[PDB]
Amino acid sequence: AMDIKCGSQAGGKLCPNNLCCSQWGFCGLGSEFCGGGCQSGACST
Repeated sequence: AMDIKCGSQAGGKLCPNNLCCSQWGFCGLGSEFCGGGCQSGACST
């Protein structure tokens, strides 16, 4: 599956597209990526 990483896991790199960097460092959207612990991208906080 798609498994590109970013954030704390990548040592402070962003997603290539505007995706939410999850808790686990992977890019995506919705409550599973942006919903709490969102490191970079389309995050609320």
